[PDB]
Amino acid sequence: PSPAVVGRSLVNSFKQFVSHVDATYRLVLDCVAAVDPLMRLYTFGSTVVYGVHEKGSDVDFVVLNKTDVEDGKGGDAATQVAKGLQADILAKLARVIRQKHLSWNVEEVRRTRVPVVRVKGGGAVDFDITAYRRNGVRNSALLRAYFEQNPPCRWLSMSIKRWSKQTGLNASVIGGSITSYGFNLMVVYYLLQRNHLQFVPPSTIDVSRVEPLPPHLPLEEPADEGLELGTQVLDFLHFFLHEFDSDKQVISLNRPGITTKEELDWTKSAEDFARMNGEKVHYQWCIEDPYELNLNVGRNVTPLKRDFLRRHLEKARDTALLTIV
Ligand SMILES: Nc1ncnc2c1ncn2[C@@H]1O[C@H](COP(=O)(O)OP(=O)(O)OP(=O)(O)O)[C@@H](O)[C@H]1O
Ligand SMILES: [Mg+2]
Ligand SMILES: [Mg+2]
Repeated sequence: PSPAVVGRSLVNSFKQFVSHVDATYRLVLDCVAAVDPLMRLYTFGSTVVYGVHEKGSDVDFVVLNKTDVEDGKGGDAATQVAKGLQADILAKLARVIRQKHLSWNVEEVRRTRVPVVRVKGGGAVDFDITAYRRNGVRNSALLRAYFEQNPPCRWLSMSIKRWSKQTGLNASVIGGSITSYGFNLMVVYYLLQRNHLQFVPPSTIDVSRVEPLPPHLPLEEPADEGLELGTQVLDFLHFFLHEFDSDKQVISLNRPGITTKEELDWTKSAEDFARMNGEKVHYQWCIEDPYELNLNVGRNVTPLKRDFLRRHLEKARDTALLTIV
């Protein structure tokens, strides 16, 4: 199918979408304050990246102390005491949330690299809360700043996120390998490679200068019937099938141009040595996190999952991202 054909199907799939977070922010701050009236609440993830809250997305929150915010560019400790501190505050908050909302499922999730409290309330009211960490707010502000440069590119990212959840590529599905955040990094990397975006050094993002709850950023339908959308989608798929060399290169926002696996030591010798979360890291599909030290966002992409990804990338061309029936 042509770009126009693809663009039409896609604009056609979001028509229901085009036809809010304040109060949830406040409900959560009611809980945070009950634990500690000096603790701040910051928002991040898709709500922040896009400036729009999608149906079927959660909200990401983090609790910060005043001194965490003032150290606006500090890194996050990856130590066992940092994690102990985060668990301790989150336990307390979790207990307050259950008190104040008897009907919510409040899960203290301990599977993970970062301690998290996952709350499902029923009114499709879904959110993750973490503590004492800037990196989530910084990476979302970074991505936001990129999409603020070229607002219509959010439709490419939004199209790629939905497709990834529908094909089982997205980590939110059983067998999935790459988070939504991972996909965003890929979209922006691609856009940078094609000059649809101007490079932003990750170090220039300062948490002491971000909004706890950033303003909404209007999203308008593609007015060209989606020609540019459809063109961007096919080019994105071509790029990641035929241009990006997954054997030699890293999807990275830390520098403009090419980052190699060799300069990071993201090699077969490193996999033998390299563990994370208590399991193997893979370096088959490499996505450098712009803030965390030595973190491959594609660490779960085994050779099999890398196979699955390529196949779905190939297949997405003919079906316009699963939109042609
Ligand atoms: N693979 C990963 N490695 C490290 N950090 C991650 C990873 N995936 C997500 N995160 C963190 O979680 C935050 C939110 O990520 P998430 O995958 O939920 O993306 P999202 O854009 O909020 O999309 P969704 O609509 O799926 O919620 C990110 O800012 C990032 O800090
Ligand atoms: Mg999210
Ligand atoms: Mg998530």
